Amino acid sequence: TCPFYKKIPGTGFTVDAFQYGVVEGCTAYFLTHFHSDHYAGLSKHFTFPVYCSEITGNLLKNKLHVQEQYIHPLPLDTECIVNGVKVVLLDANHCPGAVMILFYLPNGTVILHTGDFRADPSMERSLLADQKVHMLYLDTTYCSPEYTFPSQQEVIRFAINTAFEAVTLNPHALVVCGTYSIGKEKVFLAIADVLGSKVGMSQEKYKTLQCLNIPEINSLITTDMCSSLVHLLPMMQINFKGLQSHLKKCGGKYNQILAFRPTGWTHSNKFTRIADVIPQTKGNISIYGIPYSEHSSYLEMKRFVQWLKPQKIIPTVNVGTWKSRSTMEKYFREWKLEAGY
Ligand code: NI
Repeated sequence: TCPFYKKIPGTGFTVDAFQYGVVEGCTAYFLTHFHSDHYAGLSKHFTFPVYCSEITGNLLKNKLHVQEQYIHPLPLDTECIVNGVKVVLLDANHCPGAVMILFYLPNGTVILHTGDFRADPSMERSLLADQKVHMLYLDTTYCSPEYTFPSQQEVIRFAINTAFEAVTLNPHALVVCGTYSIGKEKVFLAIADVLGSKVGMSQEKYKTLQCLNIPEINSLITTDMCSSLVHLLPMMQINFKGLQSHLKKCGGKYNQILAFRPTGWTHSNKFTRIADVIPQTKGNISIYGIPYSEHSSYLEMKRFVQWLKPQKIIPTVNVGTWKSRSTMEKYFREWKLEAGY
């Protein structure tokens, strides 16, 4: 049974609700992005209309095999009518293809569903500038003040400098980057660009990247592992055992691995600056955990919400405990009293 925070009142619409079977009254199923917790349930046998971005629709067709007749891609930043209701898709600053959805209800209420997002001041000059929002369905993944992390640009500066230094000292070092979903592609693309290399990967990962409309992608990636000195591997293999095993396979081409694990937040964020990050090392293998987030920090979230001034907030993450729900409600009330809405 579909929970309330996935239903859009006054419509036949749901958001990210494919794991509940046929939802009573649903005439259109929106999908915000191609992450498994949100697409859970979609397959080639699905026969209801799915509304999404172009990039998400490429992934549904090629990776999940959803038939073409049920995929409805919409352009961004464009007023569209769906089943008699005006909607707009906005860039969510999350992974490739990720959107927020603005719903203009027949009764005059305006609803914003963020999907998953990383709030940015540039969102204050989108189509959100133009009118009032009554209800906000909010990605509250990091809604607590302990959740701090640097800008994505600082994190990429750290990774590029770390990789370029290591490989210039040792031309026989290999760089490896972990992945388990779409998102965070700038980590491996920026490192391969500074090293003058394509990124090597499995056929399955190549296929996924080929769905993402990245400019000049054919110049940037390859399935020929041997020609490349930046390899992608599944996140589970990013440990001393998995990496040892990988170095064996390269036929004595390399004598050192430097590996990156992009995580979300970890408690080593509470004491250490990005500049001061050190790896875990065993012999000729070193592993860096780097805090590259595609979700809002607490401060970015608070700024967005204080600017938007919604009348009501419905959290979409951390909703399963009374303690989480109570904590989040307290911060919403602080924010509202501080800003005066
Ligand atoms: Ni996500």
